[PDB]
Amino acid sequence: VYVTIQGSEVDIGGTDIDPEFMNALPDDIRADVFAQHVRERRAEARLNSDHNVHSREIDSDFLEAIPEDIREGILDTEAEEQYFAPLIDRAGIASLMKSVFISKPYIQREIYHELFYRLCSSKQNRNDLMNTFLFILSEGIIDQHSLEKVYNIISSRAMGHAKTTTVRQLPSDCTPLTVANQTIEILQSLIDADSRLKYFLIAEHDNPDKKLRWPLWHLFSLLDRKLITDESVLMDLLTRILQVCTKTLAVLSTSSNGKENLSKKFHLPSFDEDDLMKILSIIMLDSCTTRVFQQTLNIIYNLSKLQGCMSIFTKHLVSLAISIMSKLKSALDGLSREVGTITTGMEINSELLQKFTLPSSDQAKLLKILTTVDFLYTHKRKEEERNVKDLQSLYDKMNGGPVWSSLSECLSQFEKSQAINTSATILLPLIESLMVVCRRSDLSQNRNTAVKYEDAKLLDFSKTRVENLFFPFTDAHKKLLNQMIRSNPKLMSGPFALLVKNPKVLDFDNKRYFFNAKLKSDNQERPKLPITVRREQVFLDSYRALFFKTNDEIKNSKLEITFKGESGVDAGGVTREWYQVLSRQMFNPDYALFLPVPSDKTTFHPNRTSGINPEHLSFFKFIGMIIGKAIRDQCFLDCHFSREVYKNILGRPVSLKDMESLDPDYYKSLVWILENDITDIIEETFSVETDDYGEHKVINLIEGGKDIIVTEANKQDYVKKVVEYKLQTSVKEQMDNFLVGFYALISKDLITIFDEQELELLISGLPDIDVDDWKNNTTYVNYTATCKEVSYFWRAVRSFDAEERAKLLQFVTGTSKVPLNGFKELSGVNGVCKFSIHRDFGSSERLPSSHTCFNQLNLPPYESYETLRGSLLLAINEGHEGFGLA
Repeated sequence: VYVTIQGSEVDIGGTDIDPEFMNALPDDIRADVFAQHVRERRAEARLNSDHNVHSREIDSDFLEAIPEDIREGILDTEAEEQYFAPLIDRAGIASLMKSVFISKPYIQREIYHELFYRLCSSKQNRNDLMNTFLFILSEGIIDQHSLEKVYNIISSRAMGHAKTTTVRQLPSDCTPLTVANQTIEILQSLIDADSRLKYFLIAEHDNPDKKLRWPLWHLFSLLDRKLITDESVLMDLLTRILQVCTKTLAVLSTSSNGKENLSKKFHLPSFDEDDLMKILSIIMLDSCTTRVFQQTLNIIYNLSKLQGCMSIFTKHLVSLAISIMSKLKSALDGLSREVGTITTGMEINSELLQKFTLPSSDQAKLLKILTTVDFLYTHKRKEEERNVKDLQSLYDKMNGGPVWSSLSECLSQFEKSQAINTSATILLPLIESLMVVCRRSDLSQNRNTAVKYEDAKLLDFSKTRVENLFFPFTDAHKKLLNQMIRSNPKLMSGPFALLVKNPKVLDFDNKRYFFNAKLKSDNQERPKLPITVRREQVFLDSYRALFFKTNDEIKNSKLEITFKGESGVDAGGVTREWYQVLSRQMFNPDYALFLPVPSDKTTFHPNRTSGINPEHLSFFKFIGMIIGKAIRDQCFLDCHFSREVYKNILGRPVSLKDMESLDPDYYKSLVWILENDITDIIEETFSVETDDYGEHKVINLIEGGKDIIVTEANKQDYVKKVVEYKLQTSVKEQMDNFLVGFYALISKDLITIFDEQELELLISGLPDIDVDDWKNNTTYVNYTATCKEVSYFWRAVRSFDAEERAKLLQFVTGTSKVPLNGFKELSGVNGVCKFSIHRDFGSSERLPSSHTCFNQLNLPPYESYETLRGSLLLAINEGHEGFGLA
């Protein structure tokens, strides 16, 4: 029956106004908007005849009890329509308005602000203050000769004589700049502190220009004056004004939808092409700071909420960027040449480096344009309403392909130069520009290709589109992007935040550092949770000590343990030995919660019947969160788990190569089932024999596991499931608490960034290798140690860093570490083996492989050191769909 207007109660049933279009307001704009209608239609009831009864003077009940502001808004205004009347005459305003020519410091200006505010509450003065301000801003500050003209038109009116005389001179220090600064400060203060000036600005006034009709366009002419657009202080306030006068202009249109009296009554302004272009021009101004940029973005969004604006804004942005992108192509090309001929000692011509460093460069302009498009098609759209396909279209019409290719060519030169100014950061605003073109993209399953090899070094991104630019580019400039993050690691918390979506590119060391600070360093002030273990009881002496304690406090509290095994709590190797060997007892076969992996005794594994342990649930959860503490806190708990374990730790589908070192004969048969020897000759029903103390019930792996048979057609799925079961469902649920203990310690969303070998080298201290020990504790199959590809293959080994070589070792040794003595104790599946470089020509130019089941390795004879290097790097790094899967 009633509708609340700022908190009051009026029976709208007995009122003309429809609330459905008012409720949309946040109960704030409703107050003033209602008052506008109240007073206008009350005057209509006063003068215009033939009125209906719904209004009824909106009742005395809603005049005497309606908020006093509205009462005074109607009554006092009604009493003053023809006692709180205008304080000063019109000429007073002129005399007062001369203050703006009295250039003064701050503080002194405040008195003017409160006085001018108090001069409101009077349609006479308010409509006089605004006009005078617009007069000064639009017809006085252009020449300092027009300033004198308006000053004489102002001072003359202060005396009542609107006749002009006396040629009054200015203080001779007053500059259009100072008048503008003071006037805009005052205007902003009024618009912000007091309402009812917004509506005056937007609403038509009726004394085709549109200026005399709409006050707002007086401020839009300020956006084409070099006097204004060359100052970062006047632009800031001139944009803070429009960010408010535009917000309201948007809300009204949205709320109306149906009944739009305001659109039909105030005649809400209509924006043409040029008007929106003036607003957009701000982002291309040299004076556009970060603040001016945010306010301009808000103004753009608000105007976009209007009709016929979105398309205009998009078209203008596209044209702007296309205009810009021609200069960037030229500026980059000159740089690409210069950087290639800088040799040593010399530096880039400062003029060519000044077009990439100054805050008013084009790269910043391109970044601002692209950030504006992102804002437009992202700001408050819920991530599902986004027409990212349409968004990409916009980026495709910019023909920025050349710029991206020039950028790639430019970056390649830095990677291959000895320069002082190399400092690719100068192109950082350009690199981040590419990361706005792709931030909202899908970038999913385009990474999942692999197989490809050393097809880069000539890629042109001229027409690669937007969905096929991220990965090809980042992959290409991996080294440069990793060297840029190693100096400013905050790039990952900002411009390079998008790189989280291509973790394959982030090297290990940067990955580790990003991981720790984000997660670990956040938690400090850790309390004490000591535990007193024995040096032999160790595992149980710790576990049973807590055995049910809070999963949060345990990790968020320091472990100052005072263990009885020896003397000491920390500070001297006593606490780290606890961490060091605790998991050594978790593997303890007596507990039977782990298994020396069938391949290697050195390597452990949860054990197919890991739950067989009388106490397994609280013995794995221990293991899980134990790793988390060490990983979070520090040190290592050396194990070897298994590749699928890490994959399961990262919740990712597993490979078959795992079976190679998990059950050799099983793999030789499972591989035999997939290929090698399968013509339904393997036969045997589907599903996997489900051991129960020797009782094989061959559970239906899939619903109809036994129902299906292992035939040539179904061989692939059968083996996939068997390996999956033997690798995951063999331990199925028992690992779950192992995952909860860890995942509670180290959240999954900050482990997904790592991958397999990286996670291991994190968990286990990164190893170091001896090349010479990789020359004697080795085996050269069908290949001389200096035949051709083997030699510069050793060169490739040399050129790799620790993180890469450890993978190379882990690409032949299964899951890392060195068996001591210099590889001589090559602990194969039987327990003794030797590194084996099997030629295995097999399309000698294709990617290599290996079988750590035998400490084996495949070396397709390539021809080129570069191609071999690339294939080797891809393979060792690769963990999915290459070395992983099949």
